[PDB]
Amino acid sequence: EEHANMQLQQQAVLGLNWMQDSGEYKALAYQAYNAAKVAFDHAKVAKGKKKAVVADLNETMLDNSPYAGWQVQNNKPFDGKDWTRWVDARQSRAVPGAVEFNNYVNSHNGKVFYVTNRKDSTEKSGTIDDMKRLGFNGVEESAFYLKKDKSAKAARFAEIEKQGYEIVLYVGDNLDDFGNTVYGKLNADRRAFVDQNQGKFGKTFIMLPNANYGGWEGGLAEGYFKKDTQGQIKARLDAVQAWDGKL
Amino acid sequence: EEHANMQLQQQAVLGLNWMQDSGEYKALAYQAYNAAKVAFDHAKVAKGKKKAVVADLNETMLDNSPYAGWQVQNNKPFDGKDWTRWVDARQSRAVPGAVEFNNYVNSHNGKVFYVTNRKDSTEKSGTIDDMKRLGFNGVEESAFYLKKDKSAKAARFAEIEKQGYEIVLYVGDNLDDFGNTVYGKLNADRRAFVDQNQGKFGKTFIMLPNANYGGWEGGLAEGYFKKDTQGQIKARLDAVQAWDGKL
Ligand SMILES: Nc1ncnc2c1ncn2[C@@H]1O[C@H](CO)[C@@H](OP(=O)(O)O)[C@H]1O
Ligand SMILES: Nc1ncnc2c1ncn2[C@@H]1O[C@H](CO)[C@@H](OP(=O)(O)O)[C@H]1O
Ligand SMILES: [Mg+2]
Ligand SMILES: [Mg+2]
Repeated sequence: EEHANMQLQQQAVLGLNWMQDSGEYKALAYQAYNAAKVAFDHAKVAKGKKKAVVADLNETMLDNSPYAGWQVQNNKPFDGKDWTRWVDARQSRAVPGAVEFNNYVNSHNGKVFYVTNRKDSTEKSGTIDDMKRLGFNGVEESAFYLKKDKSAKAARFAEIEKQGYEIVLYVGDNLDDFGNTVYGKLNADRRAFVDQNQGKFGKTFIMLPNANYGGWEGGLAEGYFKKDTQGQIKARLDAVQAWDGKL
Repeated sequence: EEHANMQLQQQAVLGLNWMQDSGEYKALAYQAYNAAKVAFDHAKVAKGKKKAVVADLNETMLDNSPYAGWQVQNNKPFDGKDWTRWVDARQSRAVPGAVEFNNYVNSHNGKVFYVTNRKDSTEKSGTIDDMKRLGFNGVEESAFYLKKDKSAKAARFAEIEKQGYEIVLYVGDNLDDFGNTVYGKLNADRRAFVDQNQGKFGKTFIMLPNANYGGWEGGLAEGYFKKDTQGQIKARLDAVQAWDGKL
């Protein structure tokens, strides 16, 4: 149904306005990257280890909001085939503060590795071209751990550690950018993970804001991503906590 | 039109799900307050001055998401008269990390002052009752600078400084919580203010995320808050930046 597709995407409009237009979103990005620099500078690693920073790309270092905008304007729910075309369009922007932090790490005895679920086989060329144009240093192919078979990221973090690096901090907009412990889990377990790690945020886990999509969307209901459009609309509306209007 | 009221509030649903349900939102709250503690501990003030922290309430220290949820469920655009009833309902929650940071400041040679546009005359009693119940220390009436005549906050910051305090940091979800320089201005000027203060975020300006409302909403278009419901919907949709779908 086209009506359902329209309602689903209309539900993203206000958060998209916030991410695209507000100074507040920019301030949060700068806040995150300012905190990240402090954590990096403070970090000490084991003897023999090299300092690594792990960074997610989409909505962490790369700004894909125009794809979301296209979804809104065309009543288009997410489709990986449309996403691939977006990547190939080479119109990605940079999240504020990301290039500076990236380049600072790489010039101060660290290395940023990009652990990202952009696809290695079909989305790598556009990703690298955009990042070069955007001013990121260190974007040789060896810095990238793009998605091959698995969306969960922990195995790639381990690959990095096997190369002689100690990861001093992680940057992301999705809790699954910090490990696998709540990958595919509902929001109750994900909030619990955050509580169990309260002191790490702004130190070793650096958060960027993303009100448009993510593991929290799937976390709204068991089997959310398997539901049809109407089912997803209902899951979102059912998750809403509302005042009863009484005193 | 009821159809317009419904569309306007439907546009807030996804960002509301994110704020209410996601671990990511909690992580951002903890990140902000972890950073705030570091800044407070580092702060030095002029001889003779007492250390003050200025904090906004709504969506900074107090969580009002159930009011937004009620708006969604009842197709109700914002109305200060409904808001007053919400305050009186005494169902406010605390933003994660806020009580701990508040109480830490107040027990470590500082004072948090609440500079908030909850209304002094009609909304003070519910505000204080909720904050007491939520566990905030230092919520005597003298800590509060609630709205009387003016929504712009700088004059109240000055009142605090005249009492012998030096403000060491500001906490908020709205750029207008940091001063008056972009109060009532459009988002271009507000983003410019953020850029001009890039290094302060996460240090002396502490940001909390709010994808549901704020000065950025009014900032979407000249005279936004004066427009009717259809006009506001059009302003939001017109602000959207969209990929053209081409390569
Ligand atoms: N609406 C959306 N739904 C799922 N993924 C999206 C998305 N918008 C952007 N993405 C990105 O596509 C990859 C696979 O999930 C992820 O890459 P990252 O690991 O973040 O670099 C998404 O964020
Ligand atoms: N949807 C909304 N629109 C305007 N204000 C809202 C709002 N939801 C909550 N508020 C709050 O009402 C006061 C006046 O603007 C502000 O208080 P604070 O200065 O943030 O404590 C709003 O955030
Ligand atoms: Mg991401
Ligand atoms: Mg506020």
